[PDB]
Amino acid sequence: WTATSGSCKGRCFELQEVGPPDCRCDNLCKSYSSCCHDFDELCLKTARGWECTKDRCGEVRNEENACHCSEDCLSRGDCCTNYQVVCKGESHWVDDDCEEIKVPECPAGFVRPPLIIFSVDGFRASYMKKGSKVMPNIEKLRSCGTHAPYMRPVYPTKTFPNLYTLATGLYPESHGIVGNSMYDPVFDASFHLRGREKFNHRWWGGQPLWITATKQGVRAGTFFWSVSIPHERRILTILQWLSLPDNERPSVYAFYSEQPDFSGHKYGPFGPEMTNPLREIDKTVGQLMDGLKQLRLHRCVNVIFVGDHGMEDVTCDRTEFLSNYLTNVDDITLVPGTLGRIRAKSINNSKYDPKTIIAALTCKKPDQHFKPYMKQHLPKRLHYANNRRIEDIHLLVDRRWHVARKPLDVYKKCFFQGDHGFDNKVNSMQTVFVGYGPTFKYRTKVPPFENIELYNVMCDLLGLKPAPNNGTHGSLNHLLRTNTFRPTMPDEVSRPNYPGIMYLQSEFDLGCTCDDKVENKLEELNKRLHTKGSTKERHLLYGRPAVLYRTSYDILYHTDFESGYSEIFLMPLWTSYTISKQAEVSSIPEHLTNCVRPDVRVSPGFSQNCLAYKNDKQMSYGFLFPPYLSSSPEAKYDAFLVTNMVPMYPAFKRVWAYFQRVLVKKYASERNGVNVISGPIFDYNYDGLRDTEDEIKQYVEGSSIPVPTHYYSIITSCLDFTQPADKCDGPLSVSSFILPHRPDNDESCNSSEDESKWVEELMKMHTARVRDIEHLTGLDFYRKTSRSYSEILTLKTYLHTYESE
Ligand SMILES: *[C@@H]1O[C@H](CO)[C@@H](O[C@@H]2O[C@H](CO)[C@@H](O[C@@H]3O[C@H](CO[C@H]4O[C@H](CO)[C@@H](O)[C@H](O[C@H]5O[C@H](CO)[C@@H](O)[C@H](O)[C@@H]5O[C@H]5O[C@H](CO)[C@@H](O)[C@H](O)[C@@H]5O)[C@@H]4O)[C@@H](O)[C@H](O[C@H]4O[C@H](CO)[C@@H](O)[C@H](O)[C@@H]4O[C@H]4O[C@H](CO)[C@@H](O)[C@H](O)[C@@H]4O)[C@@H]3O)[C@H](O)[C@H]2NC(C)=O)[C@H](O)[C@H]1NC(C)=O
Ligand SMILES: NS(=O)(=O)C1CCN(C(=O)N2CC3=C(CN(C(=O)c4cc(OCC5CCOCC5)nc(C5CC5)c4)C3)C2)CC1
Ligand SMILES: [Ca+2]
Ligand SMILES: [Ca+2]
Ligand SMILES: [Cl-]
Ligand SMILES: [K+]
Ligand code: NA
Ligand SMILES: [Zn+2]
Repeated sequence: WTATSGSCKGRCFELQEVGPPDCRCDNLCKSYSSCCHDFDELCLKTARGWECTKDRCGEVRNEENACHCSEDCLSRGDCCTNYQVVCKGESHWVDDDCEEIKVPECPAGFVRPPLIIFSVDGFRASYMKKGSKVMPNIEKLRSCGTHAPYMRPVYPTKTFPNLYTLATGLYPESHGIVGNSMYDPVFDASFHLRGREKFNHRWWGGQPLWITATKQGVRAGTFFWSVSIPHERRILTILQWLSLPDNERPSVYAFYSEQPDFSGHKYGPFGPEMTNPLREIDKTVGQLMDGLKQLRLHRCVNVIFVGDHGMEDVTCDRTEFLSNYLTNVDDITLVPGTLGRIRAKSINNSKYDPKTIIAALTCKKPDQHFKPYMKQHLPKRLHYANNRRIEDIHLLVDRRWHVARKPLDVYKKCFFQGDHGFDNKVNSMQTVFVGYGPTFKYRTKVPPFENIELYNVMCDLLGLKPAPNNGTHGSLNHLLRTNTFRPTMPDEVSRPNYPGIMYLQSEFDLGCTCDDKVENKLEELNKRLHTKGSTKERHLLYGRPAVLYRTSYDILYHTDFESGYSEIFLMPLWTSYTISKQAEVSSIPEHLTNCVRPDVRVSPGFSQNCLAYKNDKQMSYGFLFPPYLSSSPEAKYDAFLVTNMVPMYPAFKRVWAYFQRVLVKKYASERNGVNVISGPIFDYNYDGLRDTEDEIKQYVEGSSIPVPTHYYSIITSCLDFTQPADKCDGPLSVSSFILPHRPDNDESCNSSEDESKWVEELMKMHTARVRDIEHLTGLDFYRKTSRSYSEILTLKTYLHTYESE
């Protein structure tokens, strides 16, 4: 109920939302059917439009007008945005040369530069170049401010997940808005685009910027605008709020445009019909900037121009139907479109089986335009699993396609030519970032970054302490002239032991053998030296990783590699080695095929054993430092130490062997050497975070050897590839992966072929940030470089994406 008989007189676009049954006058009242009777008349005036003409200059104030051109309008804060241009001989903001904003130039009583966030739905990254002739205001902000060539959204690349990620710094799995449509089985309630359930607060986790601001005494403009409030009025309302007295005036504002998404869905991302919506957004930007210029705020306010996601060409004829794969198509509920989420139609159906649904959707047609995954097997870079609202069964749909249950869903609902939601590394999904103002840099290009990082920066721009989030605070310091956040490296929690030779061969009863019984003072001191770390500078280039949790581990040195060996997990947490451009690849000699050797520095009790692998008919083993890259015959024996062995499914050893035998050398040749750090990951509860021992669900049969869910590698080299990886004087270049450790290669439809036809494609799909590995391992990398810590944080958030330009 709403008693709509109250009045909006003197309350238009009030900042504090009044509670039912009282009638509302705020920018959302329309969306709740709660505005007072007179809200349109008083608060949504339209008379005479949005622009001053010559003939209105100096007019007698008429309060019916949408905006004013009378002499008192600047003091009332309600001139039309072009008033000064038309009536006072001023130039439009866009026509002014750009001049560096070295310090905030604010009117008296402004405590801090305000922040205005201007968000554009569906604004694909390539619009900045392809539309540049029709967006002069936006192009000025872009070239005069700080810009990225694109900004990576979160998955799924849908509207509400991305806008709420922008607001919170959180992955959708953590904030809870995991799609535009959701079912929460605990609530037993459904969230949709249409309707009232979406306003209930329980969907929305984390702490969005407007709450963070409010808790720390920074006032926030209401961020949300009912769809029928036209853009011109939104801008006028922001500018009016900016003329409030100091104690009432917000410090942070938001404007949201439904365009160009709205037209993009209808016409495709580059339809001829898209030029006008881009023009109209630019004109809105021009209004805001002219309006700030009038208020003398144009060299005071920080403006962010940001998109939620891009737009791809998609038509109804490019739809895959589940009825063409599943027999039981009426026993499921599909969340459809540019991703798929599947669950049982009825919780009372005990004949529901995810495994048979997955098998029926796996590599069934030669051109199949989607791939099924149990959510835990999705690429970890998507961070799309740890929420009860994300269904176990997921379909990653190819760009340009849709998935639907049955053909009738597509015509009893062609219409549309554009859509989004695909994998967040897809080029068409990338979106935009521009920062302009005193706090941002002047005429600065920055590398692409993820939208999860922006919450921290928005907090920095307002002097707020961010709530805990998925950004890496400091990784975007290079966007800012001032207000940088100066983080320190986390403290190492566990120090390593440095064991020497402590055990005789015969103390081990591991069931292993090796043909290594073959015998020199010249080289005897040399091998001693190598076991004490004489080559450690070559193989550990960026310092040892810091262990950020309480555990027992040993540093083990070798000629060709160094490791941090966990006495709790019975395997290395990390293994570090450098392969130069000139390194040679060799075979595993015939006599050493099954060689595994006790490590006389590590007790039998803290060692794996070969017997467990012999008896576990499913599980085999591999090595972290590859025997193929041994520097000499003698050094190769180090690679068969029991302390370098890790459990691997035979199916996964095909992937791993190819990586180690072929790809490491290829990367070293291409990048002028590489440093590799590899290791295991345990994430059985798929939360993105290092498992403790008591979370491990699988061991090598009959043993306490835990089975990794994933294996990682971090591959680092010199950005200036004229310098070799191991003598690099400047910035670094990195690529990394987190490969799922799976007992089959069902994910790779061409896995019956030679590894050269499918392994690298798998690896590319599972590309990762160093930061993703940090979360999953509790390790902290790049502790000892010559580079600034903020640059290193930037490096750690880098994602090598493998898309063309
Ligand atoms: C990305 O960044 C985010 C933010 O930093 C990271 O997420 C955090 O990670 C922490 C570790 O996983 C997690 O900490 C736990 O919080 C428990 C209480 O949390 C509530 O309070 C906070 C503060 O306001 C709030 O933010 C939480 O909000 C969640 O839940 C509501 C719904 O209830 C959602 O609306 C909201 O979106 C959010 O959901 C997300 O997180 C929850 C987990 O909280 C997931 O289940 C959801 O799927 C979704 O992803 C909460 O309202 C706290 O009680 C925990 O303590 C347990 O663990 C400690 C270990 O120190 C143990 O010693 C204790 O005994 C205790 O265990 C007891 O409870 C167990 C669970 O029932 C039980 O089994 C035991 O036997 C014990 O009885 C713990 O500290 C933190 O909440 C989230 N924060 C957010 C916002 O998600 C995220 O990790 C980052 N991602 C990556 C990849 O880095
Ligand atoms: N879903 S779809 O098919 O693509 C299509 C459906 C039709 N769609 C459509 O008509 N609309 C969608 C829509 C509106 C109005 N909205 C908001 O006002 C809003 C702005 C906003 O800002 C956050 C800022 C944070 C800082 O960083 C900047 C952002 N957060 C939200 C929610 C996340 C809380 C909403 C969202 C209308 C447009 C989208
Ligand atoms: Ca959107
Ligand atoms: Ca975990
Ligand atoms: Cl969705
Ligand atoms: K075995
Ligand atoms: Na296969
Ligand atoms: Zn859309």
